[PDB]
Amino acid sequence: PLVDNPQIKSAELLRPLPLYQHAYVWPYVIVWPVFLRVYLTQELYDKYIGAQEWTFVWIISIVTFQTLTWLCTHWSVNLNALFTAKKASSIEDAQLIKVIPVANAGAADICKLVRDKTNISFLFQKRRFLWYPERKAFSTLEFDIDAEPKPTLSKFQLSRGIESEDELKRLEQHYGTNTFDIPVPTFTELFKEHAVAPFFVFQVFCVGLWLLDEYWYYSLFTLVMLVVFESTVVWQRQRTLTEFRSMSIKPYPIYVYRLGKWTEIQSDKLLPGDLVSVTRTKEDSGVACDMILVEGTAIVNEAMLSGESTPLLKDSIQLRPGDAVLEVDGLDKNSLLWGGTKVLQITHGPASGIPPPPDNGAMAVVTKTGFETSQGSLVRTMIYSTERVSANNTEALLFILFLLVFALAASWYVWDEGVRKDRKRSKLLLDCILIITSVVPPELPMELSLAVNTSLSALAKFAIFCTEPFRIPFAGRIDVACFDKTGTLTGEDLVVEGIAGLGTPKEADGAHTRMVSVHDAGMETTLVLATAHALVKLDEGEIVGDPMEKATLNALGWVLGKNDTLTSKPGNAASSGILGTVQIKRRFQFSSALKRQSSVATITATEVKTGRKLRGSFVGVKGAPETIMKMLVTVPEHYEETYKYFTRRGSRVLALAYKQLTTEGELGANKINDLKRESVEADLHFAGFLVLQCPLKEDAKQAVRMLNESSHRVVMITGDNPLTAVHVAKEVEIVDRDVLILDAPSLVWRSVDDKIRIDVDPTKPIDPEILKTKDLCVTGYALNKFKGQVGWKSLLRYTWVYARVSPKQKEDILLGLKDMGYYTLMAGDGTNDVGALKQAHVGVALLNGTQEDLNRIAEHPTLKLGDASVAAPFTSKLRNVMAIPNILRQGRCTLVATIQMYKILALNCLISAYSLSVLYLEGIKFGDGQITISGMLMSVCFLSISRARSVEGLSKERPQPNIFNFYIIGSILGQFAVHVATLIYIAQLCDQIEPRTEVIDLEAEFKPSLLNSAVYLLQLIQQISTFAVNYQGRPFRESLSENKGMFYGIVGVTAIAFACSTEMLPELNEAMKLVPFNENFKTIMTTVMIIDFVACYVIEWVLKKLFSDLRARDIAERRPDQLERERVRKEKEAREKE
Ligand code: ALF
Ligand SMILES: [Mg+2]
Repeated sequence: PLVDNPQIKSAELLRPLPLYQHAYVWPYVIVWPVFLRVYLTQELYDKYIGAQEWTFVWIISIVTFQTLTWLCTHWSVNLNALFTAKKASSIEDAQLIKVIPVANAGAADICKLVRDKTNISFLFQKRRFLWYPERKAFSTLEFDIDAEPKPTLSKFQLSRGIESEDELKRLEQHYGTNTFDIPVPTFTELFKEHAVAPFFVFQVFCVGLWLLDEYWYYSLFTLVMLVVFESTVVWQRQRTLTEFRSMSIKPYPIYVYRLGKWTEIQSDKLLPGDLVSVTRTKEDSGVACDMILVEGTAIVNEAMLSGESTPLLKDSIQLRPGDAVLEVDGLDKNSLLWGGTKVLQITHGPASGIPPPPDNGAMAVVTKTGFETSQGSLVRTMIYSTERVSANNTEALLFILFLLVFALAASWYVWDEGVRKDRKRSKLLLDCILIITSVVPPELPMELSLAVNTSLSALAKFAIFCTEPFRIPFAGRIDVACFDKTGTLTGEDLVVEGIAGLGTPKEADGAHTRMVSVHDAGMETTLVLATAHALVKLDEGEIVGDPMEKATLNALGWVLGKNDTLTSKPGNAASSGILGTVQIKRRFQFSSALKRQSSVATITATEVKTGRKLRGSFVGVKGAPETIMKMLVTVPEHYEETYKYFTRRGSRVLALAYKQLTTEGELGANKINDLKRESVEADLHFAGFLVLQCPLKEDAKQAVRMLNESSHRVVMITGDNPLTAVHVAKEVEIVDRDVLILDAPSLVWRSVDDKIRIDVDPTKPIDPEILKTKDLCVTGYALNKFKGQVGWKSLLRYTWVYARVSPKQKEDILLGLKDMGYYTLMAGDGTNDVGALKQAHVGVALLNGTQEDLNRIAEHPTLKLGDASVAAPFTSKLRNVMAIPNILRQGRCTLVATIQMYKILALNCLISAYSLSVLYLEGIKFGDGQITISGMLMSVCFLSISRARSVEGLSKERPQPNIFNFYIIGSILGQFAVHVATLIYIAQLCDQIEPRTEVIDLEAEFKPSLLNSAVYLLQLIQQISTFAVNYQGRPFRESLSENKGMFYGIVGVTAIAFACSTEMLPELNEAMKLVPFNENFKTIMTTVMIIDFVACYVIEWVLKKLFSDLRARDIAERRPDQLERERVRKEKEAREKE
């Protein structure tokens, strides 16, 4: 292909033509002189231009054709290439490129090439593509890291930055300036871009058509309404663009080594290959671009990229043997500072001989700049290359045709009846066109985006921010909700229960129930509690890190030190035992694949009670018990039973182990740095078990109960031990019945109390009674072993809890669940779930943050998107899990609102059309003032109706997602039939009361008549009835009578119409040009209107009670026992309210 990228479908090379060769110039300047010559001759006047008003018809038709031909260039892109572009033979003569992306992933566009100095490039979706003469294609930009041969570390270690000004200019020309290009446009630009949309042009054409019939006030009113609607849409788009623009980072001065000297340079002028001095970041800022730490040590907080506030330690590369060892990203993941992440602390703990920077910061080398960073790429995909709210426009554009069928039938009948009695052809054609064009509603494909924006504002009220608005309707039909255990359903403040297994009471199974406090513990246990930790101390005096480490340090009672050392040498009664000091030399970072911490330290520990002096090098390891057994030199005889007994209750336990390398003296940096992961983790002894209690969040039970009671199903995925996950699920009430674990001892079912054990084969199908009678909890090992067998599908339907799941297997499970057609929701916070939030339909990043911090800000609650993250589409700044149902409520509102709007709009249009038809069979037309008053009243009613609130809780019913179904179509057809029958009966009765004169003259300046007033009153009452009868707000919103804001407007307009019909105010009828009535006509009209309203309400209520409830899926179907328990508890809650 012409370009090499998976997000562009096809592209070709074009060249512009001059103005006279355009498709909207030459054929028309051929056609027009011919028509002029035909008009100017008298013998060739037989083509039916004899009447003076057919010249207007032909002129308007030809001008409309020219306008359509011109607008076809702006409506589409392929037609633009066909109308004003010509294909180019080779790249040497090309001047424009037409680029079409992969479908539903952006918008196709034309772009201009630039040729610089040889270099051919072009910008598409704010991304720069460059031509490669060897591959004969365009591609994305290239950097030093992404080269096919992996560069040696000596490229970065011995780098001295850019030493040539010409090289600096060349690098500036090749890449771009380090900034985010999100330029908000002015009001005129958006108005000009929104004035060539097809529906705005259609509305202007309809305005002109109405103006052609001397309807001045109505045309002015609808023009004003269209203008203010476009203005508010443009304002909303501008506000959204400003909110998106507020994500970028303000420039700040930095120190840069250029031309052999240190210079203070702004942040936006950074280039690849530069050598910068990174230091402590300021408030509301971050790192300028992607960096690699050549020398130094950093403590950073990658909040935006992951959503976790736990600090990480980034080390340099000055120690690696970079003379010949190539660069890899698997091993050097700890030496890359990603852009957009705040830096907490800088510490120093050169080969090139460069003098140190004056600010005493660390040294770094820039890798990528601009939009090409990971955060930049995410932002670019977020803003430009993303889905839209509707993105298909298929059901609405068929609904318009469905209405137009009835419109065409009515117009054809009107035309035939008018041509039977020999009316004037021009006026009859204009009336038929006016009937045809009065049916199409211009905002029917819309009104899903506006509801989405309103729901977005309502959600942002609750401190919940959304980045992709097209996922809001997806929240209206979610069938499966996935959750995480650690960090989401568990609190951040842990309590240290104690230490066991250091040495006694014994149960029947052999488990040891000995409970030993933290204060009285062993020498090695206390020492490994002190050393084996990843927590750090800030220079200001604050303590940050993993909360478990904070809890165990508070329980230990030791006091930190400035040079990353721990000591308790001064006499403290809290410790009462081991005292001395320890200095950590090397720290090994936790990863999801190893589940272990290993730390090396220089120790000097003394025990006052018994002596046993300890000095020298030492290594301590903590983590999962199974890995400790994998690296234990002496397996205890009471390990597994005690571990299982202590983890049965839900307490979280961690295995602690120790080893001594040298009995005296320090190890030595030469082999301290030469030590590997496999060499240091061998022949380890056993220290003990640190057992703790994890507290549930106080909103977990309520949120899970609300999600389960509605039309949803909740499953839990975690990377913890199986027994703890099962206990947490049982406390949360995800599972009710007895559960069975499925694990290796190969591929055996076990029980929680280990009373039954079942052997099964991976190939044979699962026993159905196991699926039916009992719940399932499938671990990650057997999930890996079930990759392709026949039991893979069923295991994805009947289980609810997963344990020991790798980050890739989470996205595999989510993809498998999405394969069946179920809509999924995922909530998570850590980096273990970042690979699965994007794969799910809707993802929430539960940023655990204090609400006191949110209230503490004062600038000098709605906030902005700067403090949010880009890990997940939805981000909340509050620790409450109850934020999860709120989203699942808000979308549930939006669809509902959209549904009601559709119905109302369709019915309104239909009624109006047929009303005109009844007027147009008699030769009389509606008045200007009457139609203006009707339009104003309808606009006031719409504005009063459009405001509403939401119900505090979820409901067992679900909204209809699409348009074409039994409910909407049946209700529309029934109400339209009732309205048409009432109108026909009223017209026949009025013809019976007063005979028709049958004198057809078009010189009627609106002489008042009985039929006109009768049809006007009937259509006004019918419009008010269809406004006040389709208020979809019983289960999901508030009722009509419970909110006075629209109720007062409804009753006021109804009272005005009834006062007009009752002839209680004779002046008001003369103010609208109405003929006075008599008693029997008034009574029969009132009864007809009442019957119409009653029948419409009855039909709508019956159809809503019948077909509105969307049935729950088979996965979310609940057993009668759960329903009975729910009913009992609901009646208990009803009784205990007072
Ligand atoms: F903290 Al987890 F799966 F255990 F995200
Ligand atoms: Mg987590």
